[PDB]
Amino acid sequence: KMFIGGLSWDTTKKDLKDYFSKFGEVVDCTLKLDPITGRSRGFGFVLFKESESVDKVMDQKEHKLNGKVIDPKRA
Repeated sequence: KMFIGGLSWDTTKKDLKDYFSKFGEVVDCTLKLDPITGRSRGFGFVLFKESESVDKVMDQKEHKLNGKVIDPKRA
C-alpha cells in the first residue's frame, strides 16, 4: 500500500486507480477529496497488488494526475 498526497477535490478511486494502473495492478485505491461530502482531505491512498508494481510507481514520484502532481509513499 502507499500514500498519495495532492489529490484534486474532485478525484475518485477510479481516475486514481487507473492512473496508477500503468505501474501495476491495484486491489485498493482511496481518495480523500470529497468535494460534495466536505470530506476532502486533499489526498488519497493507493494499494497495488504486487511489490514490484509499487516500487515502480515509487521509482519516480514526478507524477501528475487530475492535472496535479502527488506524493507517493509507503503508507
